[PDB]
Amino acid sequence: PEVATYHCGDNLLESYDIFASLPNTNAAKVAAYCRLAAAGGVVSGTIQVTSYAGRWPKVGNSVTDGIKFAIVVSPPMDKDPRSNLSQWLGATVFPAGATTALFSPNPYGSLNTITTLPSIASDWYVPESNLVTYTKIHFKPTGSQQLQLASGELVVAAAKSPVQTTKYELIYLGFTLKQNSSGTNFFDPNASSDLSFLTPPIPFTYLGYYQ
Amino acid sequence: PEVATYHCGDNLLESYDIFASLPNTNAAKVAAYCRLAAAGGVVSGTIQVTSYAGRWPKVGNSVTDGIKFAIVVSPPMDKDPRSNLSQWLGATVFPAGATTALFSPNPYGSLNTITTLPSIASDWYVPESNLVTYTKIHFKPTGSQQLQLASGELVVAAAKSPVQTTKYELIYLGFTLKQNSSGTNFFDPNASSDLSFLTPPIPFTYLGYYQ
Amino acid sequence: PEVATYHCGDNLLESYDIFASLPNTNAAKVAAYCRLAAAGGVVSGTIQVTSYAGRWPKVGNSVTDGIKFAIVVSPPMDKDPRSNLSQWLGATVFPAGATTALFSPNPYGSLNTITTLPSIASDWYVPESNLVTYTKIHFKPTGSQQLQLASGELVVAAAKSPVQTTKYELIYLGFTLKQNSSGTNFFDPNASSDLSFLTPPIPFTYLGYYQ
Repeated sequence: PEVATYHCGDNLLESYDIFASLPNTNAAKVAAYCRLAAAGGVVSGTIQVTSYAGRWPKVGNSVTDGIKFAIVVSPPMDKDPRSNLSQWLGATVFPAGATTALFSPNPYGSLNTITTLPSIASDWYVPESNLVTYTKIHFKPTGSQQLQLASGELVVAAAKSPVQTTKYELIYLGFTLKQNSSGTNFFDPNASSDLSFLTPPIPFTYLGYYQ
Repeated sequence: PEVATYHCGDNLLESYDIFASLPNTNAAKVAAYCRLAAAGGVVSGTIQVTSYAGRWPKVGNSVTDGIKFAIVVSPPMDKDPRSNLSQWLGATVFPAGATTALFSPNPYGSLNTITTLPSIASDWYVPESNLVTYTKIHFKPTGSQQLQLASGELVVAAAKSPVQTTKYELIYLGFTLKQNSSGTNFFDPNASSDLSFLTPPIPFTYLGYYQ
Repeated sequence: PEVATYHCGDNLLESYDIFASLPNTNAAKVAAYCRLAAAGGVVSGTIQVTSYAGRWPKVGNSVTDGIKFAIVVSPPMDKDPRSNLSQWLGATVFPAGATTALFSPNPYGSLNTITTLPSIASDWYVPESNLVTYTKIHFKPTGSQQLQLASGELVVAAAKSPVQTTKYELIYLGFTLKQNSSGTNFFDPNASSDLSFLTPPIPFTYLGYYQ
């Protein structure tokens, strides 16, 4: 197809289905929506993610450490179900029947630049310094006023997991949200459970499959 | 339409028609051209802007403060004329009859991430620290040699104004140009009126409307 | 054409045909691959590059200075052969017969923002500070472990060379790869000749020709 699209998650961002991996063998559920558009072998899209303190583990200091978490967008999960590391409920491809391969990072591009994720499909956070390669986007998230969120960074990395049955590449999306020094600790067990962060749809571009 | 385009402004950058809001209640006229391409609900485009010191307020010091201004791209101005905060002299859509909705920031993504602009249509500058969310783009503009222009940042934020009659989202483009320390002050009342800056066409991507 | 594509180079990154220009009248051969997709007058694409120390100059310090080089993508080389500063073996456009003009930076945009490269076909590196305008993209390359490659910047600038026979605009790609402070010096005369670096496919967006 000339233009193909892919989407997954909840565009209303009220259903907290999506498994995010967090630093130091932690995890949290988020709500997230990803939309991708592939044309000519190049893919641009967006990712948007929200979550609230009630869902988050109570270790570290968010003000000094950042609010850090990752999700995996897994185009080949329709043929490679164990690739679904973030436990998306489903994904939609237009035109119907178009190959999800259009949305995997390019096979030639990914050779020697891909990150192999830790096996445990419930502990695959990879710190930016350990990602093999990435593209970095700068944005500003919003959230509860006492969090004093100032800025964020998204890294976009080609990835695979040994749990997979195919060679199709996945998309690792690592987030770091940064607060001003006056912000409250999102990780404090006494923090209000309803404190939340919410990103805009953050854009990215990558090379996909094509002939 | 599989691919739709939107454009507005003067690609010759000779008509100083466009209203830019500036910090601390100020404003300035600029020349500008925006071109957007929507495919699969994702829009990629460019903005390019130029002005000169004769159009600019003469307060402060550009070397220390930066040269900062904001313009609004308003796709729904065809159905919401009050949304034309930057006073564009129309826009052109291809294919003819395609809806300008395609170019508004997505309503699902914009919910809780949109910035509501100051209500007077002649003073709606928002400092980056007060935008709700944005994507940030890094670039370098050119201009008169003596300004020693070195770099630039563009924030792209979904925005709305209470003056609007429709619920369609706008695009707030906030610019900060940075000079080397030895550059001359753009804001000096005795500086030459012909001193000028000119951005490249700076690219950006965002989530539009789709079915 | 509604969507058009352009590619050049070796997607296997095994053929070191491509001429990269380096600071201080140096040069190095690299293997590289570029893919571009044009829709609506807006072009998105990627560049990916690899090389090894045996091929690089043996003065300076890469840890202090960075690994800096430039590649030119030259869409009009089908009708302006002297424009092929990076000595690509050729390029491929789809649909067949589509003009390579689609992939040249926009002429109205390129006025007064374009960099005029040095007049020498084998010596056209321009430091970031001396580029007229650009957009900057943040990524992370990989390479030999001992280099400790940490990050990279790509600057994308519209360019022309005095050696050209046409007015069709070229794309200057300037790279800076950044190492941690304990990495080995890629330029040390006694560096292992096999030390290498490899970027991901780094995406960029620009305005092309359109009607």
